[PDB]
Amino acid sequence: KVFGRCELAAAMKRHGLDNYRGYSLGNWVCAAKFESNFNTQATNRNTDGSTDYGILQINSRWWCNDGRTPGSRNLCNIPCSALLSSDITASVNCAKKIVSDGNGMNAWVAWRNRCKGTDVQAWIRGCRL
Ligand SMILES: [Br-]
Ligand SMILES: [Br-]
Ligand SMILES: [Br-]
Ligand SMILES: [Br-]
Repeated sequence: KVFGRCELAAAMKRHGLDNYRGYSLGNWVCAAKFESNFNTQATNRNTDGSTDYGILQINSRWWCNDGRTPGSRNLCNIPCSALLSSDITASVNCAKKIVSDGNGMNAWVAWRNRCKGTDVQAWIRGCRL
């Protein structure tokens, strides 16, 4: 499913992400826009053989099991296919784990390079939250 901006904002807010670990909703929506373009089914393979999955592009090396990334941990105890779902619950639950891991949202390359230090409020502008 390809979410609308405001639609994803509301689903994320409903899932407890607004100000989670201090990150405003604007950050989460900006991250998703640049990681998957709001597409739950996005997947991208990395040079190390790991694959990123879903709306927030969660990596198979540490967070989920895809049956093909040797030596991987499944810190979120979930198959990576669960992350491609129209219901964002699994992606949100795993993300909360990632962001509490130490580096915060710098764990997402697109966030660091394209969202960090920008007016993220613009991402939630005009939405009925
Ligand atoms: Br947009
Ligand atoms: Br915001
Ligand atoms: Br949802
Ligand atoms: Br932090």
